[PDB]
Formats: sequence, structure tokens, C-alpha cells
Amino acid sequence: PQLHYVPYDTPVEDVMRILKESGTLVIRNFLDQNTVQKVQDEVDDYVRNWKTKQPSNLSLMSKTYRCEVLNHPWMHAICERMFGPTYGDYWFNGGSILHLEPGENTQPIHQDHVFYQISKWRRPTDPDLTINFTMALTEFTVENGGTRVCPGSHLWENGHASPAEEDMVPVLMQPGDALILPGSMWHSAGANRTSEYRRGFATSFHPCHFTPIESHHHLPREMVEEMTPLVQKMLGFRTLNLHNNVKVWKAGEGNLEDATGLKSVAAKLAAAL
Amino acid sequence: PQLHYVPYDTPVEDVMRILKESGTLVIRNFLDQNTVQKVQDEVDDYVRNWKTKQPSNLSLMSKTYRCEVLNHPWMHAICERMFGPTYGDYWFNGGSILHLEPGENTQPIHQDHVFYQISKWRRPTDPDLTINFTMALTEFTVENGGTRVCPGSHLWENGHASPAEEDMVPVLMQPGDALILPGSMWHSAGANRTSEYRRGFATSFHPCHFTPIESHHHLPREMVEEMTPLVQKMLGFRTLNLHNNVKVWKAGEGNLEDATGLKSVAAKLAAAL
Ligand SMILES: O=C(O)CNC(=O)C(=O)O
Ligand SMILES: O=C(O)CNC(=O)C(=O)O
Ligand SMILES: [Fe+2]
Ligand SMILES: [Fe+2]
Repeated sequence: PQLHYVPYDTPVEDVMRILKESGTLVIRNFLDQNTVQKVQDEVDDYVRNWKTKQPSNLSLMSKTYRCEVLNHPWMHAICERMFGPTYGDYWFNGGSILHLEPGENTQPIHQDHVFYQISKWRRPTDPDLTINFTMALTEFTVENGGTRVCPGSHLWENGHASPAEEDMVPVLMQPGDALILPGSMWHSAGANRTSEYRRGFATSFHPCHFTPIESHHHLPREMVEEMTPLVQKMLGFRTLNLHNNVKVWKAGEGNLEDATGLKSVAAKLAAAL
Repeated sequence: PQLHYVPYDTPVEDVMRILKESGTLVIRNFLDQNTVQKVQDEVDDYVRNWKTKQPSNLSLMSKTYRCEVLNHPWMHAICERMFGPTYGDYWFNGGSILHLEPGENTQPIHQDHVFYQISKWRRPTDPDLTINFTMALTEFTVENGGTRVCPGSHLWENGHASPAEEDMVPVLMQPGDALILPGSMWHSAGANRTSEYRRGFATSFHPCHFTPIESHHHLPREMVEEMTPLVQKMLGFRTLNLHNNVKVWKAGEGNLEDATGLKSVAAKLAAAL
């Protein structure tokens, strides 16, 4: 296994194969510079007012996050293939700013899926329990604490010791590149030994039958109405389909998004006039 | 293993032991006749307007369900012990009326947990994935299709064939008795060979890290404010605690019920005056 950096236009099949073999990869130019700047602009004061800062609530705080980032075609292409065959639908798990102040120490090496009790029942050949997209806002370098990964460690059995620090491979990214982190990949933020902060931000998704880290039930109705149907489902506003007519997150026997009136209906002609 | 019928005042420890050994049991007088009648009164028109009827949405349709039944001390005593050590919090999964018209045929024998993909990873010695309380509204008899169980079948390995029909043990209940059905117990409704309908209703609960069959996000704010804090958590209005400060269903980094203003605050003295 190896850390691969692939162009945006790499076929989805090839990315899935790299994930299976190596457990992680970087997609270059995952976001353009416009999206990097709009996200920075929308979150920068929230981060400063928040040596590690990880504020979440990103769909509430960032219109670009809820209207654009969560529709990202690479996220959905990967998630449909990782979760679809086994579970059906998937939805958003959590997502935060990943901000390292100058002087921050190395983060403990971990698997993101450790907080699922069912990770103890899972085998390394089973689908992952969650998947994270870690997108660079600043450059990620060795010296500023860019995330480090241990390619192949997603295949280790449960209870395997963490990789040694010397086994960790730093991920070198320009603003807008993204690191893909299945829940089984061992990884960690590095130490920021520079005088400038290192910042990225994440999305993550997991099967529809697992409860997200973050609810979005507190978001204003008006924000929910500006989301696409897909993002409404990602953020907990729609009923979820398993397989063969099995649904969870139902309003009684019907769909939540019908019961809440979230789905658009046509006005009566008289009301329009 | 045997089907046991126990009095309401049976110690919780003894009920948990019976569940472990036999996989099911009946608690007599689980509800009093007042609660049976109030639930019937609140749902009867909804059932008739709905040879098997299983309408859900019970917290919306029944004040007694959301204000009284979901606070039932036996449900919480069992669920805390079944789910607490492994997962921390639990919450409501689904609950419907269980109505058999005269002439209905025997229901396929099943385990309730089959729709969880992770039931394939679980072992019979692991905690159940869900637990159901099936409460009699009418009497449950052999002839009217009272639920049947196969004591001990919760310990069978995954992929074991269903019990034979001749192995099924009918559950004979008076109005207000309750049958306890862990997700691993094989069971089914029987045929209603009488001229009168047979009706019960259910609650069910499962670990906080799994997505409920039913959302309650469509319920009016005013109904949510009349629930106890416990029932608010049961029905998806509160952040959920795993272990060692891990939470899911958070509003950002804080609690959902704070972000929505669901938790009562004291008015300003001037506003009160
Ligand atoms: O910030 C980083 O580079 C990596 N962070 C994490 O893996 C995390 O917080 O789970
Ligand atoms: O209605 C009954 O007696 C039993 N019903 C079920 O087990 C069910 O619908 O899952
Ligand atoms: Fe991580
Ligand atoms: Fe059942």
C-alpha cells in the first residue's frame, strides 16, 4: 500500500480500488479556489471567536457548506458505492473546522470509527462505518501539522496496536485538495511547528441506520428550504430508504418531508391570483 | 427455556435473568385498565379509518402514549440494563397498533432485528439490537391470534431456520398485560379465527447510535413541550450520551435541546411584571 495523489477526473472505480487496497488517498483540486475562499470567508470570524480548534455546526454557519459542499459529486459517488449495496441510503455524520494554532502538538493516532461500539463486531473486509473528507483550506505541509496516515492499516484486525509514529506518512496538500479517510484508517494531525495556523475542514457520511454525530434539527426552516433534496436527506430532514421498501426515519408510515410540508406543493390558483 | 408470566412487582434482576435464559416473558398488569381505555379511546377512530392494521405515529395521535406510556418504569428499567453498559443512552425505535381483523391469517415467524444489516455481525451473546413491549388492549387468546413465541430461540446462531409452527408457544394475555420481545426472539401474530378483532399496541427502544424506525420531527412544538425530559430524549429531541463524554445527535458541539430552546429558561423579571 501507498499514499496516492490522484487528479479530480480519476474514474470513480479507480478511487474505490485505491481505497480498498490502501485505505486512503488524496484527490487533487477537490475544491476550486473560489470554494476555499467562500468557506474561509463564511467561517473565519467563527473560528477566531471559538491550540486546536474544531468548531462544527458548519451547515448552519456556512451557506457554501450547505448549498454547495454537501452536493459534492465525489462525496456522493464514493458514498453510494461504499454504503449503498449493504445499507441503502447514507447521510451526514459530522463535520468540523480542523484548525491547528502554531505550537500545537501531534494529535494521538486514531481510527475515526472507534466511538461506534459495533466497530468491535465489524471485520476489516466489511464496509466502513463512516467516511471523512478532509479538505485543505491552507496548505498542509509536514511542518505545519498536515494530517498523517498509515496506508494499509485499514486492513488490520480489531485490537491491533496503533502505528508507530515513524510509520506515519504525512499528507502534503494545496488549498482545495482533499484527503479521503475511511473510518478504519489510522491517522492523526501533526504538530504545527510553524508560525502560521494550518486549517482544513471536513464532511463525513455514514449509513442511514446509524445516528449522526450532529443533528440539524435546530437549523431555521428557511435554511432547510434552500437545500437540495439530496442535502435535505443528508442533514436529517427526509425519510431514509434501506432495501426492499424498508425505511427508517419515517413520520408514522409516511415520509418525514411530506409530514413537515418541506416538499414543495403547488398553490391553489385562487391564492396565486 | 419456558414462557414465564410474572407479576408486575417481580424484581428487575429476575426479569433480566429470564430474558437472558428464555428470550421473552409476560409481565402481568403492565398497564392498568385506565391506561388501556385511554389509549383505546385516543386511537380507536384512527384505527378504523386506517386483515392486519399497523398504524404508527402513536406519540402524535395519543396523549396518553406520549405523556404516560413512554415514561413506563419497566421499559426504562429494562432498557437501561440492556443497552446502558455497552452503548450508554437508548431511544425510541418504533411503535404501532397491532390489530388483527377476524379472519386474518398467521403472520410469518420472524425476528424483529432482521432489518438491521449489523444483525449479521452480531452474536447471540451480544446485547440485542432492539426491544419491543407488546401490550394487550383486547385479550390475547390462541383463537384470536395472540402472539406466539419460541422460548430459547434468541440464542440460535444467525442463519438458523425459523422455528416450526408446531414449536410456537401462544401468549395468553388479559388487557394490560405485556409481552417482552427482544429483537432476537422468533415470534409472530397468529390467525384470528374468531368474530372479534384482536388488538394490542407496542413501544420499542434501541441504542442511541442506531436510527429509529420513526422520526418525531413533525410533531408540533406544543406536544414536545408537554413531554418529560426523558420522553423528549426518547423521541429524538435531545442530544444522546454514549460513554466518556462522547455524544451523538449534537447541535454543533452543544446540546440539541438547548439550541432549539426546548429547555425551559426563566423569564426576565420585567417581562414577568
Ligand atoms: O486535523 C487533522 O489533520 C486530523 N484530525 C482528525 O483526524 C480528527 O480530529 O479526527
Ligand atoms: O401482532 C402481533 O401479535 C405480533 N406482531 C409482530 O411481531 C410484528 O408485527 O412485528
Ligand atoms: Fe480523525
Ligand atoms: Fe415482530
